[PDB]
Amino acid sequence: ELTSACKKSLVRIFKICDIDGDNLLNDYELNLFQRRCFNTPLQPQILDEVKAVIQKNVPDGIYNDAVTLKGFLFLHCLFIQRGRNETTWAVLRRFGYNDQLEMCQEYLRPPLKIPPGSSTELSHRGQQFLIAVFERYDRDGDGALSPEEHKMLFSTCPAAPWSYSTDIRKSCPINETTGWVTLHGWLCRWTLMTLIDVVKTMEYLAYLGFNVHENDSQLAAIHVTRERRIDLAKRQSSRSVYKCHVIGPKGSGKTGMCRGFLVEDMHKLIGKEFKTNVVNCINSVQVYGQEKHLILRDIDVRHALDPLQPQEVNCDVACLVYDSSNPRSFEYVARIYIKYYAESKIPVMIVGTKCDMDERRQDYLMQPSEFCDKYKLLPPHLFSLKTNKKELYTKLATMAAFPH
Ligand SMILES: Nc1nc2c(ncn2[C@@H]2O[C@H](COP(=O)(O)OP(=O)(O)O)[C@@H](O)[C@H]2O)c(=O)[nH]1
Ligand SMILES: N[C@@H](CCO)C(=O)O
Ligand SMILES: [Mg+2]
Ligand SMILES: [Mg+2]
Ligand code: NA
Repeated sequence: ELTSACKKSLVRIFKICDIDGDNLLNDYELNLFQRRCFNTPLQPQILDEVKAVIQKNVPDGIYNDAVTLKGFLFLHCLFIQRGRNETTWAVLRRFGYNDQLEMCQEYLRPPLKIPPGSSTELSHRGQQFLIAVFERYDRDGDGALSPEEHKMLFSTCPAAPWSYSTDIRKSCPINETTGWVTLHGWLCRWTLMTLIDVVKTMEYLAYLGFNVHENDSQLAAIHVTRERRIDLAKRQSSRSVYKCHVIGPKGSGKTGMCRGFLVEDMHKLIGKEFKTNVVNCINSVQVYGQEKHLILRDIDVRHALDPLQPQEVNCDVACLVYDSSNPRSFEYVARIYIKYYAESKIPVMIVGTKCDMDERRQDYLMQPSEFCDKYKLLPPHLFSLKTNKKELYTKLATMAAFPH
């Protein structure tokens, strides 16, 4: 008595409207999403009639003066078999369904003219939404999303935007004990996606129901930033998300360097092997007060003469890495710099890893010390995972946020 494709569309709407995450449609949200769908307040008497019909026709359809899912599914079923499908359709089309009961294309991905070089970030409304969503599906209240709670959150989506086991836990700040995604790591992962894939982050906000909750296009969730000259506008379009590429020889200890951004104690990453290749790592640092998100993409270099794609070169700040305890290491950094970054406008910081080990001579012509002196570069930064200091990451973010 109710089509299967309609049940799937009604089971999503219920979850989106379940703002308390108690599997019930309480009095408040029902009246709220009545204005969202019909731009009129829900009359107090009609709600009683609804809750009277549901309770008498459906077993446990009304729980604690609130509508359950089976009560919600029955009501719209009752609407259709009484010649009132336009009431259900108004709800269905508000949550972005067409006549084929599938998500509308213009509803999922609205047109966004994004200038070349301009970055895309989460607006305040976008962050406020994603925080609210995090709270709803964090049932245990540990301030983290378990793999169970994560799947339940993206049960209203055709699929998760990322894996849980091989992505969000291995690329974002997680809880040390439970090993689960905290609110911070949750916001970090969305920040990453928003920057590198806008049409995807908006697509998923629609499934989650940002367009219904915020009562606006998901364009209101997206903030387009751009580094400009001195402007006297009222809207501060200052960036807050910077992408940092980490280049250098293989085994120079930069893969573990990126992963150390996420953990408090980086010392455990020494003997640990990385059985899952992660492209980008993201975390938040403080740069002169303002919160700043930095992305660390590690790019290994096999052969010295092997070319680098412009997608690998172009970034906000290049972190050239050499193994300080290796004589044959620095040679790669020299080549990469002179070829791609010497005549560039991208800030670049040379980092010598494994400074806990004995700093050796370099079999190159120039040593890292005077190599920077020749090209007016800041002196090489000695990095170690045993030191456990986040000073390097904050400088990387600082170099991206400021000249030169
Ligand atoms: N002593 C020391 N060894 C390190 C450090 N970082 C990485 N390593 C070593 O580097 C090896 C892993 O290399 P990896 O980071 O995967 O190479 P990469 O992907 O080119 O950066 C491990 O066996 C560690 O012993 C460090 O800060 N200190
Ligand atoms: N569809 C609900 C309101 C929105 O959840 C009703 O009319 O009962
Ligand atoms: Mg939890
Ligand atoms: Mg590597
Ligand atoms: Na609710």
